[PDB]
Amino acid sequence: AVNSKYHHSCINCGGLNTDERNERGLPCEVCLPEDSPSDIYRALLERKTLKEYRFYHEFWNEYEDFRSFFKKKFGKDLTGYQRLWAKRIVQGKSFTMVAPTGVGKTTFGMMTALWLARKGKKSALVFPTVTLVKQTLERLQKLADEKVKIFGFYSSMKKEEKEKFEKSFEEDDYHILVFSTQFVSKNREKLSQKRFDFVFVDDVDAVLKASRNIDTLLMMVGIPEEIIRKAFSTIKQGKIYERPKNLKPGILVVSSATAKPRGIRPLLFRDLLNFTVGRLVSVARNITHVRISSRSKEKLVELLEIFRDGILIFAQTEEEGKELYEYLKRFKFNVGETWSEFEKNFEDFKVGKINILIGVQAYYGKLTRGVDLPERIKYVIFWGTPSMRFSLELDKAPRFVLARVLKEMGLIKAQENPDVEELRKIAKEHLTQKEFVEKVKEMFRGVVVKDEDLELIIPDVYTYIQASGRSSRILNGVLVKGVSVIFEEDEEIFESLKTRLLLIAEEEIIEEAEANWKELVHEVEESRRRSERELTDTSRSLLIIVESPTKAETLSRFLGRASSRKERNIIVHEAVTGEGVILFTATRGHVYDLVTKGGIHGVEEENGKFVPVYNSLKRCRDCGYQFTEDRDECPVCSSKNIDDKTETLRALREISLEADEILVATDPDVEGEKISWDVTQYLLPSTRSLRRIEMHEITRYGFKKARESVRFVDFNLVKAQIVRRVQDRWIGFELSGKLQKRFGRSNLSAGRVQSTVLGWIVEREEEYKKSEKDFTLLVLENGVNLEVEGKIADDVVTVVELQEAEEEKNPLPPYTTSSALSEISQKLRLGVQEVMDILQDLFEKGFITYHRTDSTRISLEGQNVARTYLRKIGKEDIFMGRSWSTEGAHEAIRPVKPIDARELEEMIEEGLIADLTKKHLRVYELIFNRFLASQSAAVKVKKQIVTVDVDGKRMGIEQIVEILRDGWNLFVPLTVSPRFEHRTYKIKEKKFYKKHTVPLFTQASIVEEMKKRGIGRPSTYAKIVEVLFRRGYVYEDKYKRVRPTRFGVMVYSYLKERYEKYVTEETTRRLEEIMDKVERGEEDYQATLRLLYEEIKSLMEE
Ligand SMILES: [Zn+2]
Ligand SMILES: [Zn+2]
Ligand SMILES: [Zn+2]
Repeated sequence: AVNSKYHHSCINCGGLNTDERNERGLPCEVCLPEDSPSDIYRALLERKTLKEYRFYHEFWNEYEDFRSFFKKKFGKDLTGYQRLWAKRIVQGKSFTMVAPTGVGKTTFGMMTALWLARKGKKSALVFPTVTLVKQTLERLQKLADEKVKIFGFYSSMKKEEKEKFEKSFEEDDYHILVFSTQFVSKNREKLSQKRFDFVFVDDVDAVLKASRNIDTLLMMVGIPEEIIRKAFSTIKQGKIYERPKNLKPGILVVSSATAKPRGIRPLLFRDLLNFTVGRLVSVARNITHVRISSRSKEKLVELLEIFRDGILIFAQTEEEGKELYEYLKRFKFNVGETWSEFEKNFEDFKVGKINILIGVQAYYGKLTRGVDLPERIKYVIFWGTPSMRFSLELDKAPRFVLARVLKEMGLIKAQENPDVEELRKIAKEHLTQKEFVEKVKEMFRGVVVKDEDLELIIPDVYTYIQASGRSSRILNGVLVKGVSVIFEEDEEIFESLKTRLLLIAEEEIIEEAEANWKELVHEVEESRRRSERELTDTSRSLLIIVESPTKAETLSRFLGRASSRKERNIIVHEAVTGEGVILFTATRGHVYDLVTKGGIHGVEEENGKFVPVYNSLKRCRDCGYQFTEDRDECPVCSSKNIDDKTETLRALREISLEADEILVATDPDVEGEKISWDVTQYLLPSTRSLRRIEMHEITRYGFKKARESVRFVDFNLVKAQIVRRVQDRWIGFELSGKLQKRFGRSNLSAGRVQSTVLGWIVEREEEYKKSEKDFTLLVLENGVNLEVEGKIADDVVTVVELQEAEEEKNPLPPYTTSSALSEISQKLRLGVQEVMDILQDLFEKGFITYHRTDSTRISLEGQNVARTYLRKIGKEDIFMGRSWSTEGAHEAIRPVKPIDARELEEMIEEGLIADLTKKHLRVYELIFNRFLASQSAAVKVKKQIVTVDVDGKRMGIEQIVEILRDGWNLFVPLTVSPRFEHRTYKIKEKKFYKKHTVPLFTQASIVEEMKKRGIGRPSTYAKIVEVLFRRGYVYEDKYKRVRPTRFGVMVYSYLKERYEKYVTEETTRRLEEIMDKVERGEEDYQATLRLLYEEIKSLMEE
């Protein structure tokens, strides 16, 4: 712990508790004075302070009973899925049953109904077919005791049972009633007027077949049609509705929606039961993609001879499908078809009568609405790459083509016009067909331009992912293996497909050389027969907490958002994986912050040591003002519409009860570690299993490598965070007051570093006017311009000495935060803050590595990315992998996937991935090129050193002329220059001036400088500059240089004259150094706090 207080963190009284206690899962000292109590419930009860902890006691107990019961009555222990479901059931919550292929939902429904009836609760079990009713009642009756009233109703019911069921359902206080969906639809009013505690729906689609059934099931727990209609109007509007707080409904549990949840009705579940009926989208895949270079039917024969059984062939059209069908029929392969005898051959393949199924992209994917058995399909063969093809003529041209062409050429800026209208608008301004197709082949990167027959081929990656996916799912708890083979000869098509497959599914496609058919086939078959065996289940449920919604979005993009429980302030998404369930949600910022109320500006002091005091953050959703103090309205605009992180915290504590294991996934810096602790400490009394993962990339790889590096919270980082926060708080408050009493305004000083930097700017203005040395620029004939000492007047430049030399130039190291901010904000007309934001969205959308790094280090994986990209662009002979550094916390800012900017633009305009402005693309382009340059070979250049005489003065100038050998200059342009000859160059024009030796600052220059002096950190740079701007201390001029204003000069003059100690560069650097030492556990937390306090105490007297 870090010895600090959190205002609502008591598990039992709901009030203030210390970090150190929550860490041990204890209630506050008020609730329980004892140091180390033996049993928490017992001790709370003894002292009569037992309040909310009861809830948890009763929870755990009432669960462990269930489990026990389940383990007794049934074979063995609960599976992870059923465990999560159980834990949700004792809370009385309603939900969808998201799970893979038949994990046993009916078993859980049965044992739930049994365990409930054991107390006295009445439940209902609904099934689509009338046979499932029979079977379920069968299985029920033999395991249920005499105390359980069991009835049934279906098609082939009797002549006195049909009425028996009705009278008993009318009066006789039943326990468990098993019936069809038909009965629900038919006897709506009868059920609607009855109240069930548990309702289990096996097939949601059958019951969602009618709109009345929604209101029926809703009225089967005790909800009037008034709330239903009100909620209906609200969902007809387009926003959310809220349930009356005075409602207690039963437990409705349903399975996953097969078809898309079409209609307006299901939204009533979102408001009355707080659960969304989702569909089962599983992205869990174990597929190996191999590519063969030639469409030779001999290769296909050999392959089929290896695979032998359960093969699925896909053809471009039906013509080549039939052709291949005939060729294989002749060669004595047991084969079937989809276009002629669909069902026959399909089910004959399902049984085993057929070894090879040949279909089309259009026939199979639209007629397989029947079954699609996964335990049979091992191999998928693609006879050509699935793709959409367009025509490249003046006519027959789509929208996006003419769009990307004209927008870049001349006609379009950013606009949308009717297609044929656009054709008729370019029908006059274009030149030729040749020039058109050339513009297409030059502009469009990432696709295939068949200029031969005038065609554009775009590989359909989605279709490939689906079709390939048909060979690998989860069966009997086992993620079985599958091989996907592609027969493609055109290198452009294959490369396109591979890039977009890496972009969406992050899956690699290998070559026939690096693939052993025997081994692969073996893995496939063996995993199959491993799934055939009797299952033992080790699936666990997992909760993952991150801080920003964007991370959660892109996480849901590769984990798959099946369903989403809305829990107070937050929206927890759930996904199915091969290792179990996986829940993830976003905090939306920080949770706790330093209080302003008491002590020394929030920091209290007891027993010689300092104790930080935090309270939950509140953000007005209207004006945007943030605060810590507990108020009902916004302290500024007096509005009640606020966001309260305490609600978020409570919600998290609620979710943490379902999950077996929890992982906090905040950014890998001090800030993130602080947040992670604020959360883990709060949750720790509730859940025993809490750990930390640091994701440097937001991709499947970043996540996997994060989980391999799981750990507990590092308290030195928390301590560091705290120390800096306290310095900014104390120094900021004191200096800001001292300025309140001098310049009127209230808030002015955010800290010490800010002031230091401002000093740099202010005094830079003074040492800029003194560097004013007179100069003169000379435009030369048959050459470039030349810069020489002022006041020249001979109009004749002579050449005296002239020599040349070859040199090998290494590239610049990869971007760090300072470097990135500087160069990117310089090359673009953007501020460092804008750049920083773009970087943040870039990392959080899983496109680059962590954007806050002070290391240039690069791993084998990064070098690997560079390597594969160079091998993709052909120039792989210029690859030179460089680690760049061994001393490194994280890597440098680099791309995560070998995809350049142009390809990204292509995928964006196409619609694969979205949400990237032009600026995002440009910044990414800079990062990418810098990284590859850093991974490219050294450029060998020839430069010359020309000594020229100008009016009695010898001046030498060195310039690059020839690039004798390429390297990294392909990504980062290396400027050449016209040669000087040993003659006499005459001056054309003399532009006299006096530009200063020591120039002014720019934002880039400032970041560079404070990096160069040891002031600030990667997370603070841009924020610092922006703050300087927002406080009016500084402005930008014509050529965008940073200049101090009146106010800034006044402020730094005052501060330097009076408080020179707390603004001096030496002091700031010494403090940065010492705190950075605290971060590494080298300097003492409490001691540096003592120091800061001791200088503050001195300041509070001036
Ligand atoms: Zn501790
Ligand atoms: Zn308490
Ligand atoms: Zn407000």
